[PDB]
Amino acid sequence: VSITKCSSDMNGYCLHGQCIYLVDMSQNYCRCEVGYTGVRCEHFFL
Repeated sequence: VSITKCSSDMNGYCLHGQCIYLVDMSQNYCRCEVGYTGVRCEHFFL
């Protein structure tokens, strides 16, 4: 369990989800809303 939140000008990928940051894999980790139809929270299938 090692992750962090995001800052400003950093929300341009995940629209429906929380922004996070992987420390073991220094990269942008955005958790989408459980219920979307893509691994990028953008189009709601339901």
